[PDB]
Amino acid sequence: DPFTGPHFVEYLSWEVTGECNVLLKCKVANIKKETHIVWYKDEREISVDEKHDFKDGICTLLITEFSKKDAGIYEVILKDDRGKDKSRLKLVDEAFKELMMEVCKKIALSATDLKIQSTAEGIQLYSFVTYYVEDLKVNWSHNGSAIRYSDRVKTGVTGEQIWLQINEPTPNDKGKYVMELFDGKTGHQKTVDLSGQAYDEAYAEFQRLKQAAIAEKNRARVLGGLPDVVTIQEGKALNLTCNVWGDPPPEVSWLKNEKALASDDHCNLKFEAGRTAYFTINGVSTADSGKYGLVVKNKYGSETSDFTVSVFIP
Amino acid sequence: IDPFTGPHFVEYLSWEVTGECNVLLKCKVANIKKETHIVWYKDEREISVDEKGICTLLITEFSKKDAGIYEVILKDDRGKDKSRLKLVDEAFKELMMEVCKKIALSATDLKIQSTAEGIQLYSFVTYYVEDLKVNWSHNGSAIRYSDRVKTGVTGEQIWLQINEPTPNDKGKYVMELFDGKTGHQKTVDLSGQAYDEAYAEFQRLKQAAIAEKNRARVLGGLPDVVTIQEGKALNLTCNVWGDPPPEVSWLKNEKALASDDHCNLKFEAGRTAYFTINGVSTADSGKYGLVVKNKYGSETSDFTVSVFIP
Amino acid sequence: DPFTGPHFVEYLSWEVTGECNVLLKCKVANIKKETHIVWYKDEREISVDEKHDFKDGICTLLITEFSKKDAGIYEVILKDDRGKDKSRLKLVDEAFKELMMEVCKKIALSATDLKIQSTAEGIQLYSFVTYYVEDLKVNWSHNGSAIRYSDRVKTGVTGEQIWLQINEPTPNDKGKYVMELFDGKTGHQKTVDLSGQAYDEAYAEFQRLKQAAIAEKNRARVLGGLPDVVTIQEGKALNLTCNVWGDPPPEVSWLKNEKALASDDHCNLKFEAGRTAYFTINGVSTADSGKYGLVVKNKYGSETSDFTVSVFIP
Amino acid sequence: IDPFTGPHFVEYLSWEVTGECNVLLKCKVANIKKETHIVWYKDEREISVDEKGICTLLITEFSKKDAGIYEVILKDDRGKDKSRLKLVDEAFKELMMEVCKKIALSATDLKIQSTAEGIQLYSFVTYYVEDLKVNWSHNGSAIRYSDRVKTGVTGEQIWLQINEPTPNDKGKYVMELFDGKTGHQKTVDLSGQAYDEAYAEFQRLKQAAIAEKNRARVLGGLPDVVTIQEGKALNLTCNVWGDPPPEVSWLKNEKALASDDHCNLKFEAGRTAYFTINGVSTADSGKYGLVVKNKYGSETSDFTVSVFIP
Repeated sequence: DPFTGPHFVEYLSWEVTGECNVLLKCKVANIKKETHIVWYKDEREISVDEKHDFKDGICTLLITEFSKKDAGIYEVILKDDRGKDKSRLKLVDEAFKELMMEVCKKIALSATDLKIQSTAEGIQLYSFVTYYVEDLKVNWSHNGSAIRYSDRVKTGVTGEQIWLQINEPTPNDKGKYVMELFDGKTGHQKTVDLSGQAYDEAYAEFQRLKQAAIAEKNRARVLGGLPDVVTIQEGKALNLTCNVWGDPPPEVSWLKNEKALASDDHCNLKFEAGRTAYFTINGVSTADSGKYGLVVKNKYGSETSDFTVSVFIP
Repeated sequence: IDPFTGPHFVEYLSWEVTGECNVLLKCKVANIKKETHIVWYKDEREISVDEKGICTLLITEFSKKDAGIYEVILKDDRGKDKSRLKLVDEAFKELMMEVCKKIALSATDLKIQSTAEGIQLYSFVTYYVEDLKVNWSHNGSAIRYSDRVKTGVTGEQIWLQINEPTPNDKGKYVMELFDGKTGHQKTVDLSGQAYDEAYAEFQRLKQAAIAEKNRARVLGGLPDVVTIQEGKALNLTCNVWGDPPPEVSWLKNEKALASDDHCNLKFEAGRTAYFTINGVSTADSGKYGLVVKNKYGSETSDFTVSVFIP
Repeated sequence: DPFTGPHFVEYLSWEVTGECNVLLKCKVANIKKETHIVWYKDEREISVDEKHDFKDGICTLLITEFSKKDAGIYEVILKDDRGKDKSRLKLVDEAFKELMMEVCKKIALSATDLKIQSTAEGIQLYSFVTYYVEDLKVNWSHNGSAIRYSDRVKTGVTGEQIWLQINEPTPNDKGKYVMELFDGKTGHQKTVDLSGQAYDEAYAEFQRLKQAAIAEKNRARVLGGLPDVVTIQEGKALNLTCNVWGDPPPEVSWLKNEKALASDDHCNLKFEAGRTAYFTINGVSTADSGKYGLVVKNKYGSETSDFTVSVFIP
Repeated sequence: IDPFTGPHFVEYLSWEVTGECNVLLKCKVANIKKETHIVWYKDEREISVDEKGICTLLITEFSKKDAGIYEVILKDDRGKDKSRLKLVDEAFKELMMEVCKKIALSATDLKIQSTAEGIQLYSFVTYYVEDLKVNWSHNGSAIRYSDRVKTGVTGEQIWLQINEPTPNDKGKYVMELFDGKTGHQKTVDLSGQAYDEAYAEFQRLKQAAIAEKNRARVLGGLPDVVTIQEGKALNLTCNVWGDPPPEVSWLKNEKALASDDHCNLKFEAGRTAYFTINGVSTADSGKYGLVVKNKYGSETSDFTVSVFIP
């Protein structure tokens, strides 16, 4: 401590870390309480937090989600009534390029071996990265050739997932699959073989999923509009309405007290477009009380809707 | 008695008109034995009383059908005797006008009555009208019967229907009952204070009937309480009616509630209200109310949505 | 037809028939319409129906449920203004006795072979008669000896059923069983052998019935007092009460929304004497809505009671 | 400024009483530099304002605790200077009575107020009472404070509570505020038309409070609608309350219904009503009603039994 004014001991630098963040660093010395430590991106100040505290000895600032944005010129400016010292560190063309391709190695190294997983769309080829795409151009090889990209087989990425998909796989689609993660200078590969065993077993649950999923879409279904209990004064009239759906249009059927129920002039059921069932009583008498159910069903499934008309005599 | 000399007819078949215009066939028989038969005959065909000088036959609600020849025959093993009461043509034309005499000669004083439709004159015959001549005259003049002024007679009662009465319908109406060459009649003067009240009322019942027939009523379709589990959708409806067609509004807890996109109310062609919550939350539970009204009156239909959480 | 006055052609007599009724009869001749046919028991007139009709030729009157009551002196009296004829037929001591023992033969002849049937009380020995006991004294033989009557083995009759019962049968009770129907002069027998096969199989369903019937008596049981749905304004308090029973006293358990429910200060359950469960909410809040169940159970059985507190906010 | 001559105190620590009885510690400093420190001290211990000739320290809700010795020290590298404001013993006995002077000298005119419990006199001090001498005198006489006549002071407010007032409590009350050798007081005459209204009301609130506390209320236990299937048995209950204990009755559809053996009502110890249908038929469904009432008031609890057939 003098005075002559604070000063750096180590100048600005960068390293990569853990979840592939760029951490900047520098050591500083000769630091009064009342000293100022302030960072700047492109002369525009980074207004994170307090510039009225410090001790020793290292000074960091962490860049997150790092990418082309966090490029440009960074500087840490130490000051206080005694003096000022700048340490400037510059991240642009051919400085930055060195950095990007430097993150990716670390990204690329965290790339869980290629694994096989099927979905209702096809079979799918994914590897995990810890963690994340950027300027890490990406490529795939089926048996030593590029892959012609289509609507049946696509590539893509998702958060920390790198995937190849394969809608409507078939035997022609078995073979050797490889990943080319390209940082800028180097390349990196990871592989897997979609064949026999594994495959027969993926195309297995694939089929499963699709059949079940086609099914869980057009199964008949009561959408809503009945209550669970209605309670009505004897003699009054009653209108319930209930929307259904299915594809094919469904067959509705009514049930009072667990046996079938006939439409009729006094207890009239309608059905329409295969969209709307219409329960209706032109004067609820005690004998019209009990427990009703509506039951839609088509080829992919059934489903019922259960209500209770209880009645009181005024 | 004594064999022989067959049971005699001391007096032959004569009649009379007794009580509520019942005809009585009378006769006085003698020398009867408990082994004697008493049969009655209308136009050669057996009429049975109970089980066969006090023999009688009662004719109820006398008419043109009860006409024909009557005989009451008396016979056993000792002797047979016949009497006849012949009733066709002239001898019957005098029976009708005599059963009528008794009729006309007994009907309450004309009375006035207002109906929802008009003004009514009427008399009660403690008897029957079958083919009795009707005379309704207005001010000493035959009444022009139209689609406004009808006369008639319905079960025990005669009348004159004066639909939509003006004061022009005011005056001395007559009701002549005509039985042969005889005329017993009943008059009554529609004027002044009598009418002041009659017409007075008649209007009340009219205006009032107009209303109890167009005041917007709520027809039917709503429950009194629905219970639904949180999250499902509810679909009540309810037909209304009025003339002029009513205007509807709703309320959720005594406070007027307007339609949204979530709890939707509609109302089409003025005869149906659709109430439609769309994913009933607890918030949507409550005491709802549907009020229709028009110029003639109003009405509210209430229900309560309750909800449990599953 | 004269006249000299009606008269009998055959005098009063009796025969037995079908469902062992005594029918009386007689032929009559010379009958005007207006004639009188009237029957009398002990000079006291039988006032059945019309005495002002007749033709030819037979005249009957049927005694039903026949027994010691319908004894005494019967007479048919024809009259009308011409004359009178009586035919008298007398049914007392040694006339009647002849009749009683005469019905029974016909009763006894209709006696469906002895059959084996077990109940929850024991095994039971019954034969059917078409149809009915009276002065037909009845007796039983187990292996050629009278049967000592007790509280474990009783005799009896029921409408048209003649039975021997056998509470708590055991092997000592197998053997030859025979029926002695005794009219007055003769005797009649019908038999069956409670042994091996049949028996092992009766004592079978016997055991069944008793176990199941002991059970269907002390199984726990909700007797009543809950509704199926209650609907209450938010904030209000709620008292439900529900009586149960079992022997042994039962264990009650509550369930809200299909999992267990804890008594507590705000949702307090009691139970008492093993007779009365006590559901209670000191301010029903929406979160107290849902579907509850009460479930009593002891060693012989379970049983639940299901209700729903739905709530509306004023 | 200019090295050296350390930042000087032109005027030493003096005080004043400003605003809502806040005390101000004043001083006039000179020759300060932006590199100068300004620390405040109460009894040798650091008090921190914000972040260290206009220096000030605010004392909120002044009391006996804010007592002790004060110092405000000025120092940098050029020179250090101290001032002291000593506050213990006599010098502090004059601060209390001066903060009090400002207090007493500003309170609204006595006002009168009726509570459900009695009659209230009160004044609002736009300030604070900590240890301020209270003088309530009734007719120029010290008031005998008992279990009926309390004095006191609650947050910003002074008062005199006259429970169950008679006219004997009528007269010229005094409220002397005593700050040292000074006395500012407030009088007010409880008599005549002022009292006529005050007491007037006080009773209303009393009688009325008696009632809203014993009128038979229905406590809780009944549903608003029960639904049960035909034939099962129903067991509602409901605790009530009142003083004198209420009498209960029931109704089934606006018509008073009496207990039977089938649909049984009981009511024991006057705090619980048991309603108990025993095999609910359709006939037993309906709109039931439980009415309790006593001399102070009444209440009804409604519910509806509805039934379906299974």
